[PDB]
Amino acid sequence: CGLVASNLNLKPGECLRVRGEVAPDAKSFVLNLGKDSNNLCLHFNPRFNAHGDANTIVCNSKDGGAWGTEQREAVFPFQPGSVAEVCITFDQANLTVKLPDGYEFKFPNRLNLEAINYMAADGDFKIKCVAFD
Amino acid sequence: CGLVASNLNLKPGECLRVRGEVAPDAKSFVLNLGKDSNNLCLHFNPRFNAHGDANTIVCNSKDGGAWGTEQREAVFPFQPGSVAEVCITFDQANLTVKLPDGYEFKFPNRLNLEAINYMAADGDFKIKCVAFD
Ligand SMILES: CCCO[C@@H]1O[C@H](CO)[C@@H](O[C@@H]2O[C@H](CO)[C@H](O)[C@H](OCc3cn(Cc4ccccc4)nn3)[C@H]2O)[C@H](O)[C@H]1NC(C)=O
Ligand SMILES: CCCO[C@@H]1O[C@H](CO)[C@@H](O[C@@H]2O[C@H](CO)[C@H](O)[C@H](OCc3cn(Cc4ccccc4)nn3)[C@H]2O)[C@H](O)[C@H]1NC(C)=O
Repeated sequence: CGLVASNLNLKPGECLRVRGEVAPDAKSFVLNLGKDSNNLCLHFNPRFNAHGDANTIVCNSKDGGAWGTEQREAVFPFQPGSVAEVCITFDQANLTVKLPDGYEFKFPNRLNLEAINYMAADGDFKIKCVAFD
Repeated sequence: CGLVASNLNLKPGECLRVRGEVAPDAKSFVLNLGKDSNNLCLHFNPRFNAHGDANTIVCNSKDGGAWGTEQREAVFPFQPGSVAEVCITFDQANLTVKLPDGYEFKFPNRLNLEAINYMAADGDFKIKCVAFD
């Protein structure tokens, strides 16, 4: 279990940047953002080799303990054994996730949060820097 | 009120770097480090004007919920309404706190922590970046 941060008070339009090292033998990692562990406006889960999935980004939400409808993206800008940065913002409609190699996508904001107050990391990603703007 | 982080997994000799904004009207700010909120190897409290102190850094420990004996430092390289970086490392004997303008001091590792897993900020300091070397 990785870095957990609370009281982030990330407001709409503000950018959260996370840089970390993807393990050489990475199978998958997770960043979770929301209010708390039961209330996630974004579960961001790059799977290198996990749950039968290869090089696929899986996203979902969690509302009051309940997983939402999973979505998958079609580009995988991560390499095992490399440094990677992820930049996330939000407004009421969407979270915007910016990734390496120029890639960016939106994930619908399915929760009702005023601010993002909680982050949690897990899996094969060693966090080196977190910045809150 | 400020950022709280857990699972930091900071080990001896590793450097924790915290940058933030000292409020324009700053009276006092706090960085706490330790095992958890009740076991602090460092309560780092620069006081511009607070609790009977002017321009003084007060340091303490907290062991099983009980405050230790305060140590007052001899230097104060902080100003209201500025950016500041604090860098912290530790070993068996001491925490070393590096401050702006080349200042540093040591505070004894009273709890004999071999790992720092918790950090929390409070007061007139807005954390903008946290980095691990
Ligand atoms: C009959 C259809 C079954 O579909 C499958 O159902 C699985 C179980 O629900 C889906 O897997 C889950 O997808 C969720 C997002 O939709 C989460 O990713 C679930 O894992 C949550 C989790 C585990 N961990 C610990 C962890 C994570 C990464 C590395 C190391 C530890 N942290 N969060 C993950 O278990 C999996 O994505 C899903 N696959 C498909 C293609 O739909
Ligand atoms: C009138 C003289 C009595 O002596 C005073 O007794 C106080 C209470 O024990 C001493 O203050 C406490 O010292 C502790 C360390 O030894 C902690 O600094 C106590 O504050 C804990 C705290 C409050 N906060 C919230 C906060 C922090 C900064 C700004 C705004 C909110 N966070 N941590 C702080 O209230 C204060 O250090 C002490 N001063 C002197 C000069 O001896």
